[PDB]
Amino acid sequence: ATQGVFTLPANTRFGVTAFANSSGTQTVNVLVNNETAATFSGQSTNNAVIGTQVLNSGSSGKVQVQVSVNGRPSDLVSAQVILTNELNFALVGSEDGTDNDYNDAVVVINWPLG
Ligand SMILES: *C(=O)C[C@@H]1O[C@@H](C)[C@@H](O)[C@@H](O)[C@@H]1O
Ligand SMILES: [Ca+2]
Ligand SMILES: [Ca+2]
Repeated sequence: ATQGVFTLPANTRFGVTAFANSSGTQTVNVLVNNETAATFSGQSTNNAVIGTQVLNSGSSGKVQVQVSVNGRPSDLVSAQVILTNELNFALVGSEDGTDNDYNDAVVVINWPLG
């Protein structure tokens, strides 16, 4: 199944934040309505924040997260969780190698803001 794709309510601000846990340099792209809206790159084996950004979900609300390492697309896992019928997390893990810890780049999307 498709992973890393989330339908947010339209014209809603959301945060996106990436963490790195790999020897490979992680590149994270965030697409709103299939248009690159933010990109983060960095390397860490200690969960360093490699980027954080506030975005608007636009007319569509379609947000997609992509992860690659030196150009090679990582395998993604994702899900959305809603707490007390209000607070939204869209979560992404990624695997760039063979050990399958799926933390090589970790991306957290959250809304509402403000
Ligand atoms: C490359 O060595 C693989 C890679 O980096 C490791 C340090 C570890 O984070 C592993 O999960 C990652 O796939
Ligand atoms: Ca890994
Ligand atoms: Ca890792």
